[PDB]
Amino acid sequence: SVQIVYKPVDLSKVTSKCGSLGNIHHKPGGGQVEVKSEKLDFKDRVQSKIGSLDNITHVPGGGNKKIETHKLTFR
Amino acid sequence: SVQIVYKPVDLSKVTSKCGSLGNIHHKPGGGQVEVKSEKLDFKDRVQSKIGSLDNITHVPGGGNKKIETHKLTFR
Amino acid sequence: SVQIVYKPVDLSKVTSKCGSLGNIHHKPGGGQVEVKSEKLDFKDRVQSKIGSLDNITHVPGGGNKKIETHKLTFR
Amino acid sequence: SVQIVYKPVDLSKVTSKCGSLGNIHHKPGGGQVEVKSEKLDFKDRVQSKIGSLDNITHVPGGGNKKIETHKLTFR
Amino acid sequence: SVQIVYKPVDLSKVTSKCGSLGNIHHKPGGGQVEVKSEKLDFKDRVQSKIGSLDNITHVPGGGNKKIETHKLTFR
Amino acid sequence: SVQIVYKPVDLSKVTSKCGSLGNIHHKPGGGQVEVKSEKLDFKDRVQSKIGSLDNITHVPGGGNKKIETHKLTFR
Repeated sequence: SVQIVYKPVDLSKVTSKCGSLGNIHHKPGGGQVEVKSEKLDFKDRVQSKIGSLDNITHVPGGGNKKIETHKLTFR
Repeated sequence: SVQIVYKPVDLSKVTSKCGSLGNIHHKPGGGQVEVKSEKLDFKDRVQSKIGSLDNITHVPGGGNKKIETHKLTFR
Repeated sequence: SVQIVYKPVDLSKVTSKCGSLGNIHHKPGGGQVEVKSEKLDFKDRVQSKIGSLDNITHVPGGGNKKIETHKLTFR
Repeated sequence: SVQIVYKPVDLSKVTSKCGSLGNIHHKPGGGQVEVKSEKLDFKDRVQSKIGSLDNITHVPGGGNKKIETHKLTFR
Repeated sequence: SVQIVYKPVDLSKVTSKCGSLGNIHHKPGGGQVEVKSEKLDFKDRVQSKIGSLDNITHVPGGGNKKIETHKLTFR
Repeated sequence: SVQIVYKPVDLSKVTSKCGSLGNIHHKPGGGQVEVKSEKLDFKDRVQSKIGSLDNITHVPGGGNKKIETHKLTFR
């Protein structure tokens, strides 16, 4: 005479809040930007960004991972 | 006479909130941007961005992954 | 005469709050920016950023991971 | 052999006479008002009132509150 | 053999007379008001009131509160 | 053999007279008011009031509070 009852329960929340969240930027103001260049020389890849006000968010991460396993065996 | 009951339960939430969320940009203002260039020389790939106000979000990540396994065996 | 009852329960919160969260940037102001360049020379990759006010967030991390295992055995 | 008699009595006035009451503004006079404006400039919310005579009442308060409880309990 | 008689009595008046009461403003007079403005500049919320005679009452308070409790208990 | 008689009595007045009461402003007179402004500059919240005669009352307080409790107990 044998009886087995297996009833594991899971409610575990897995959460990631990555980047810029809930922030308040009330009335920000970028000032005047002047850029001047003369007779410059470049012999490889040039990368440039110019701007009075910039707001950047970048998230290569934040990815959640969950692994689980339920096993039972008899004789 | 043998009895087995297997009834695992799962309600586990997996959540990712990646990037820019719930932010408030109340009345932001970009200032004047002036760019001037004369007699420049470039001998490879040029990449350029110019703008009074910029807002950028980039999320290569944030991807959730879940693995699960339910196994039973008898004799 | 044998009876087994297996009923583990889980409500565990796993949480990451990575980056900029809940901040208040009330009326910030970037000053005037003037950049001048003459007769410069470059022989490798040039990278440049210019701006009166910048706000950057970058999150390669913050990714949660959960591993779990439930095992039972009889004879 | 037990007797209880329970007969609390209440006549308590709870009263508020808030704001402006019983006042006598006998023959008041507002004088001449002149407002002159030239070349003004406004860049967020403007609120304005102009008048020779103003007579104002404002009552966020005055709110009466009562809580009471009669209880009895036996064995 | 027990007898109990419970007959508390209350006539307590709770009264608030908050603000302007019974005042007599016999023949008051506001004089001439002249306002002049030239080339003014405003960059945030502006609030303005102008007037020869003002009579203002404001009552956020005065709210009465009463809590009471009658209890009896036996064995 | 036991007898109890409970008969507390209350006639307590709780009174607040907050603000301006019974005043007589017999024939008051505001003088001439001249306001002049030129080339002013504002970068913050501006609040302004101008007037020949002002009569102001403000009452955040004056709120009465009463707590009472009648309790009896046996064995």
